[PDB]
Amino acid sequence: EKKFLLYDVNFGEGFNLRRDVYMRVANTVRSLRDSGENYILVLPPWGRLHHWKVALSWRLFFDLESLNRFIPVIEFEDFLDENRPIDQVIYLQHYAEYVRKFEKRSCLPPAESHYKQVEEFKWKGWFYSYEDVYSRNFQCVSIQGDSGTLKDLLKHSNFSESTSIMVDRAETILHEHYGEVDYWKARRSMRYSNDLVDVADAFRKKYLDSDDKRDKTKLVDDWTKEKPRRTAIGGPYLGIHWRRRDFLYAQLPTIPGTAKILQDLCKKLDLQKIYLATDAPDQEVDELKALLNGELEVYRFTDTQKLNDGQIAIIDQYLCAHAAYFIGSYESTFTFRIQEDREIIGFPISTTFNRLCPDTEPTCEQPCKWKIVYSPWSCWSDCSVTCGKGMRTRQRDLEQAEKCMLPEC
Amino acid sequence: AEKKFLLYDVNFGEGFNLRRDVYMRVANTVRSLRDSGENYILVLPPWGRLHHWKRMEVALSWRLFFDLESLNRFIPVIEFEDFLDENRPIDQVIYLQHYAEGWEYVRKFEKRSCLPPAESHYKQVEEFKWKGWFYSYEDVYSRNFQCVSIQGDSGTLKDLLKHSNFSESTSIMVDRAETILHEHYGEVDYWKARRSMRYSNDLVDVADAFRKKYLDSDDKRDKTKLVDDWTKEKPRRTAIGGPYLGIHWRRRDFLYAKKAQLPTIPGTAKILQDLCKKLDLQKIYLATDAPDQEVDELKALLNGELEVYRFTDTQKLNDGQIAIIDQYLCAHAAYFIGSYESTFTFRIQEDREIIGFPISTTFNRLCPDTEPTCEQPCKWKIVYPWSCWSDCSVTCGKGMRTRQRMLKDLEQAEKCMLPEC
Ligand SMILES: *[C@@H]1O[C@H](CO)[C@@H](O)[C@H](O)[C@H]1NC(C)=O
Ligand SMILES: *[C@@H]1O[C@H](CO)[C@@H](O)[C@H](O)[C@H]1NC(C)=O
Repeated sequence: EKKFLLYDVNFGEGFNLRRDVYMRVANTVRSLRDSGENYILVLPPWGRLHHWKVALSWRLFFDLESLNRFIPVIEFEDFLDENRPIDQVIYLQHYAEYVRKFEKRSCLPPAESHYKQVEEFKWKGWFYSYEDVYSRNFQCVSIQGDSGTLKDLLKHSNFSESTSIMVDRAETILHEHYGEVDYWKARRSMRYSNDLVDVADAFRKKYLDSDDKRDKTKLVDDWTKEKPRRTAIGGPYLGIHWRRRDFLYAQLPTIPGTAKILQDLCKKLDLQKIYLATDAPDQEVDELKALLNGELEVYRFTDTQKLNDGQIAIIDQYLCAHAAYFIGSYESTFTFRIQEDREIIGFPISTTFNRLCPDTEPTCEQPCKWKIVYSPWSCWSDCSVTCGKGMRTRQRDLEQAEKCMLPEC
Repeated sequence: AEKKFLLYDVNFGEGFNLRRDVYMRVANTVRSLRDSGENYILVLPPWGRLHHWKRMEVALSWRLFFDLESLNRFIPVIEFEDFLDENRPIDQVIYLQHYAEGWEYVRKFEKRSCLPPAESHYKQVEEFKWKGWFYSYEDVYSRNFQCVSIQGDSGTLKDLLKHSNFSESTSIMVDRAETILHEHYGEVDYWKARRSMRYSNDLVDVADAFRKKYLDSDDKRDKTKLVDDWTKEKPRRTAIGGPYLGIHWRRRDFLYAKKAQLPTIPGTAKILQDLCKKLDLQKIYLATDAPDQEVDELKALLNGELEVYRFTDTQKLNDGQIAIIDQYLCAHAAYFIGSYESTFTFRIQEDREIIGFPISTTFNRLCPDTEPTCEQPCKWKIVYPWSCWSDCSVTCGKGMRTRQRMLKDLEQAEKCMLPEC
């Protein structure tokens, strides 16, 4: 009666969107188990951070014991040690576009490039790069819905003989109860690897004169014992996430524009240290440094010898999340994860939900304050996706949805 | 007339046989460049995975698939790995894209802001250091990167490459090469480029042993002897082929069309049986990736006097080599019938043109069960009123077809929109 949910996401998606998808799928498993079904979530191995650069365990990035407190999880390679083929692949796809529904349908592009039947009950696919993994069955399902809709799909009678089901294009589903208790439980469960935390904490204490005791950012080991608070101070530094490439292809500051913002914030807050999270090339960083007043110092984690890119991103995000004040980039999922981290640490909202303005719009739109939780319309949710076709939703009809169209993956 | 190197790449998610077509576009660019006095040599991009549903492995040499000496007779070529051994940097990447305006149709190009998804594919790390896929090689970088909107052909790309902005670059890589169309589609230089793409002799030997053992077929009795040097090929339509029917049987419709363009399994059985009776053939060479149960079903439906053959000695050959063997075996049939709009089929048709088969035996497409008088492919004959529309420039995403006419509007173009890649 053990059942396994596997999943994957559109190949062109980034690390931080995938982290969001985890929570969608975790909540599906939570619902499944609350309805009496003994489902285990199989964690999909991580791949390349940059598309211009395989099979990495979650334990490199996240603390599995924390994830396990919300739902039972295992690594893909632990799933493989049960020597059971995958019974079913369901490839989610969109309806051409407020109505929750699903149906098995003919495969839209590009599903038939991704899976190939070689025998009656043998379908090949990428399967995270693992040779010798196959599925007994494959189909496409059009779906418009959330974790609850996916629960319903998974309990369909067509799969009642399947103990292992893989849901591809999992980013197709939305959150149920966006910004509410179960959303935040799923997010709170995603504690970073202790090894990453130790690395980041050594950097905080050495370079940023920052530690949990003086910063008032002590967190209990067990995230389920977290209590609400707004008393975090953080370290004596300004955290900035500085995105230079515009993945929406107007919305980002120039290099001088950024220097001005940083200088104003540093004066207003009496800060002399800046922790800069960026992949900007060295000459643009040097330009930015040269434009800053001489008493401000910029820091970056760059002792990255063994660390892969996802680990560095998490370190960057953890360092930003422990700043006294954070300012991030427009519509960036990297930024959104930092905002969530600061919510969990228990920082005042004013220090958290801040976005860099472009040079022409000094009072630009600032991000919605999705606050941790333990009518007029709500804010629109963040997009379900960072490239291609997705949706936002609004709640208070008591629920609404709209397309968000992003550039091609 | 210092040595210059042209590298290129193609949209990920384009397939092997479309890439073979793009080669010819870029080979003709090099041929034009060299005809205009520019000492360019073409660097052959390593091959990736044949299937998008397979584990990417090490980047593969062209010599596994093609005879490099034959390619070299049209233009000078080198393997990427050999280009690397010269410790020559990559000076410039030009990432081709469409005009953001879109569009009558004019040949033109212009440096422009990068359309999606160029920013994901190349990343500046230092002033003169751009990272990118570079065929999966880690230490390879470019000194410069830009996007160029372009509408045109091999000639337009030649012009772009001779622009003064690049005159200090010895090594230029052109990405999204499938963005350019053929110049003079279906004419002499098109066919020279195609004729140059002789298959690896090791693949030819394997295929010929199969022909002789199973298909009662060899070049002497088939009248399909080709001269070793393709530049000495003369026009002839004297090929008769082996005593077998060649069929390329696609099951997945990569156009995801609303109405079926492929026959069913019973539909295919009927077609094969009818053709075998009409042509008095008892042997069928089947080229397909269909799963084994669909093939067994097809076999079971065929009259007991028909024998179906497939190359299945596969376990020291990669998938591209097998596909080439399949194509070569189909190309030596007395009669060939292929699948709608399939680039695999189109390459076979071109093979048969080179071997010198009557056009009737070549330009045949399998009809779906509901349209027994379905549209048949244009007979683009080898060359040594408006034309037909060219085949699409791509197999996924946005491309173009063109149509041409001579004298005594010379050319026109239209968008063709395919499923996403
Ligand atoms: C279940 O199978 C039936 C029979 O093919 C099909 O009509 C139906 O759509 C399938 N439903 C799902 C969700 O698989
Ligand atoms: C040549 O270089 C200049 C430098 O910005 C640019 O404006 C121009 O468009 C370039 N031309 C081409 C076709 O690369």
